[PDB]
Amino acid sequence: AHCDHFLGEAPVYPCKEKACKSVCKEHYHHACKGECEYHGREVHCHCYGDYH
Repeated sequence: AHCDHFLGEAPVYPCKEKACKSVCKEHYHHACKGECEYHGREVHCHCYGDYH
């Protein structure tokens, strides 16, 4: 169980760090952390969790 893995992405705009972490658990139930990062031009909510 490491939160060092990306599980996927969550569509969160505007992307708040805490909201991202929250929406990530909605999409990916085994997600623990979510963080907003800019990729390209838009901000993506990256869902961290343990991939199993």
